Amino acid sequence: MVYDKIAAQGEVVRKLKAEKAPKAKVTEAVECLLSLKAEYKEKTGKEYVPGLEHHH
Repeated sequence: MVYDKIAAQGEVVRKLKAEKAPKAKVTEAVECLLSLKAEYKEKTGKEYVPGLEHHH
């Protein structure tokens, strides 16, 4: 029950927006979250759910 790249940079932005960062980067990660998760879909979450994944 783990997700590499998707979590990898997923948290990167999560930390950025937490410590106050640019939206451009936060959304950038949001994408890697939706994109990477789609690549992931191994056998745990299927299109893993990181945190943002294009959160509104």
